[PDB]
This record gives sequence, C-alpha cells and structure tokens, in this order.
Amino acid sequence: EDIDVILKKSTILNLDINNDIISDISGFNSSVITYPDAQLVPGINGKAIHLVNNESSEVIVHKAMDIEYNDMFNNFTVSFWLRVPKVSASHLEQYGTNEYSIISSMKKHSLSIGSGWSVSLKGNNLIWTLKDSAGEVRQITFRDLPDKFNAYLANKWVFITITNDRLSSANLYINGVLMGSAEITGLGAIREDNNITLKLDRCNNNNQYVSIDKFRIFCKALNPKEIEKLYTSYLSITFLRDFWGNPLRYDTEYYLIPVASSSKDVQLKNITDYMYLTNAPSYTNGKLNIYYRRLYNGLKFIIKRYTPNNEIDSFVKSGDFIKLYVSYNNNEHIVGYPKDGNAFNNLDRILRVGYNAPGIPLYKKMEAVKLRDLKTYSVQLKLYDDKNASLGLVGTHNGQIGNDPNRDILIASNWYFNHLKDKILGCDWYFVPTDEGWTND
Ligand SMILES: CC(=O)N[C@H]1[C@H]([C@H](O)[C@H](O)CO)O[C@@](O[C@H](CO)[C@@H](O)[C@@H]2O[C@@](O[C@H]3[C@@H](O)[C@@H](CO)O[C@H](O[C@H]4[C@H](O)[C@@H](O)[C@H](O)O[C@@H]4CO)[C@@H]3O)(C(=O)O)C[C@H](O)[C@H]2NC(C)=O)(C(=O)O)C[C@@H]1O
Repeated sequence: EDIDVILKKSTILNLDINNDIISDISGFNSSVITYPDAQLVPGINGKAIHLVNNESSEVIVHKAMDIEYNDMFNNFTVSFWLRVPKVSASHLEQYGTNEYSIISSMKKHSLSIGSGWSVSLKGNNLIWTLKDSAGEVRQITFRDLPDKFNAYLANKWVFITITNDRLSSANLYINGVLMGSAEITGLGAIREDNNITLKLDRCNNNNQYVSIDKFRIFCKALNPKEIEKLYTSYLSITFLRDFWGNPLRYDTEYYLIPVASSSKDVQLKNITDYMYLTNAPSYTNGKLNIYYRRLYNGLKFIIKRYTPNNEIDSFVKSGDFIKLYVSYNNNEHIVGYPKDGNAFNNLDRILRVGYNAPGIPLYKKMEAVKLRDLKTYSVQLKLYDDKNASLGLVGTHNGQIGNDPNRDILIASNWYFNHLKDKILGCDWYFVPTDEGWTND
C-alpha cells in the first residue's frame, strides 16, 4: 500500500507539543498528564519533552480504552527522537552499571512483575525489554560506539524505532538503521499497566537527564521501508540545525567543523587574513573504552541577519541572508572576500576575517542553506558579491599562501554546485554550540 497511509493508519498514539501542551494526536485521544518538572526544549520540529532526575519530572499517558495493542501476541512499534548527553568518563565508571528506565508500560510498585515493555539506559547502552505476565523476558541491548563524536547516545537528537513482530523478532533501529534484534516468538499475554510512563526511574545519577520527542506507537511491526520513511519525514528542511540536531540560531557562538574532515578545527592566521584547518586534540580512555575528538577549540563564529527582515526572531531558516563573524579578542570580525582578493586559480576565493583595506570592496552577503545530506545536521554557506553573483559555497582548498606551511584554507567556490550528489563533499559544515550535554573529560 501507500507507506504514508500505512504509517498514518497504524498510529495508535502520537504525542505532539502545541502551545506548550503535550497531547495525543493519533485520534484515540489517550489522556496526557504532564507533571510540574517535565520541561520543554527545542525538538526535531517544534518543542520536545525534557526529563530531569526528580519525582516531579514525568509525563504519564493514560492509554485510551481502544488501545491495548499488546494483546495476546499483538504487534506494535515504538518510535521517538532521543537525546541523551555524553556520559562523562567519571559518571561512566560511577553509574555505568546503573540501569534506569526512561519510558515504560510496566507498573513497578503494586504488582504485575515487569508488566509489559520499557526503554532503559545503562552507561552507554540502550535497552529494550519485553516481559509477559508469565515471567518470560526478552531484550535487545544496544552498545553505543566508542567514538563519541559519532555515537548515538552522546548529545545528538537521534531517531529510535523498535518494532515488535510477535510471530518472529523485535528489532531496534536508530536513524532508520537496524542495530539490534531479539527473538520474541512464544511469549504469553503481555498484561502491562494502563499507563505509559515517561520518567527516569531508578537512576542514581542526580545530574542525569534525557530528551524525548514525537513519542509514537503503531499497531504493527514497521518494516525497513516504512521505518526509513517515518525517519526522514521528520527532517524539515525549513530551519537549519546545529551539531546536536537543535534549530540553528542567530547571535549564538558556534565552533565550525567540516563534515568531510571531522577531526579538524578552524583557526585564524591573522586578523584581516585567512582561516585554515587544524587537527583537534583528542581524548582517549582505554579502560572505559571511550574516545572522541575534543570540542570547543578553534574559532567561535556568529551568525547575524544581513538585514533584520520582517521578524525579530532568533531561528535561522534555509535561504536567510546572513553575515558571518568570528570572535577573536572579544571583538567580532566580519567574514568575507575582498574584491580581487587573492584566490586559488581565480576559482577558490580565499576568505578573510576582519579585512579592512581602504577602497576595497569586501563581499560578505551570505546565504545559509541546506542543499544536501538531509540526514546530517550540517549546513552550507553561499557567498555573493554586491551584484547578486554567486562567489561560491564556503569550503576548503589545500594550498600554500606566501611562504606559510601547506594548509587547508577556507575558500568560497562554485565548484561545489557540481558535486552535491557526493557522499562526502567539503562545503558541509557542522555548527557546534557549547552544550552542558557535552564537556570534554
Ligand atoms: C585587488 C588588489 O590590489 N588587492 C590585493 C591585496 C591588496 O594589495 C591589499 O589587501 C591592500 O592592503 O593584496 C592581496 O595580496 C596580499 C598581499 O598584498 C596577500 O598576499 C597577503 O600578503 C600578506 O603579506 C604581504 C603584505 O604584507 C605585502 C604588503 O605590500 O608585503 C609582502 O608582500 C610583498 C608586497 O606584495 C609588495 O608590495 C612589496 O613590495 O614586497 C612584499 C614582499 O617582497 C607580504 O608578504 C599580507 O597582506 O599580510 C600575508 C597574507 O597572508 C596574504 N594573504 C593572502 C590571502 O595571500 C590580497 O589578497 O589582499 C592581493 C589582492 O589582489
């Protein structure tokens, strides 16, 4: 059939956030009780649920009387956007074995041993548990990647999809990719609690917090194609996104990292001069089997509206014309390309920071766009002159300026426009803002 129709008709619960209110929009109108400390934060498309570690931080969904899908052997799928901060080395050793659930249909503290199902976290493990009324439990334990820059439980919004085919297996996917599975054939009736609880339960780390968005449940075990569609469907090209998957913002400091060479940071030669790539320092921990390129080194960039048009908003949308500045010595210097400014083969125009030569035009009108790699939280920057001509997309060129060492220098080139289909390009940028969800060990 139509994947879109199937996806829609199979939805039996779909939490949305409108006007700061969390409710079910599936149609069965499952009642939603939002406790005092359930906070709201930027989500994948609108706002999202943010949970902290205290009794008042929870959201309870009272399943409608028409929704009891976990019937004798009946299939269901759970999907949602998840964001958990990078567990620090100390906390990993500290609370690494502390399994705490974050979403459950189980009713602990009364009876019905382990009720139905749950989504729990243990150190850097994402766990799915299914338990029937006769004891029987099944699980999928996902062990995240060592490299936290590319891990899934390390401060980036990620799409979780767990399908349950009671006639075969249960499968866990992340951003549409299968990453764990378990047989679940032969389970008895799952008699869970009438409430689905969104809450950090049994977590000993008082500082722990997670973020959940678009929590949804389907009455069928989604297949790879439907999952793949559900996933990409949430990616609205409208607003741009920063490294963590949050909406990109104006007048906010961002460190830039080129997707095509993620181990690199951006440095400035001298004010009025060019920028270039640098190897970022690393953090490695063999005992905890954790490692990642550190963040927050290099130049701080700041996006500003070229001309404060129609609205005093702070969200950057694709197509917005902007001005780029780098903060060096507390002062903000504009980023651009001077007329007839030095360039590599008159193609790759070398960018400059704080260029201020008298009588020389400095082209700095830029457009923030999203022209490719929909799944990656990356942005492209298009530079124009003053006569609406494209001076190219911001990227890098590996050359030598004067007698300086051979470097990967930031430039503006139109060559990019003829390779937008490539996997890895060079004009793709990560905008990294300092976040409490990630501090270098
Ligand atoms: C259209 C146009 O005329 N603009 C030029 C500009 C322009 O002259 C300046 O912006 C005006 O201030 O210069 C461009 O090239 C510059 C050098 O002019 C770059 O190559 C940058 O050079 C740096 O170091 C040189 C400068 O300090 C110059 C100043 O004159 O002195 C040395 O170079 C020679 C000079 O070119 C000669 O005039 C002089 O007689 O002899 C010296 C040495 O024998 C320095 O090496 C600089 O400007 O700081 C170092 C920078 O890293 C370098 N930047 C780049 C991107 O290469 C320009 O791009 O601005 C060329 C442009 O067409």
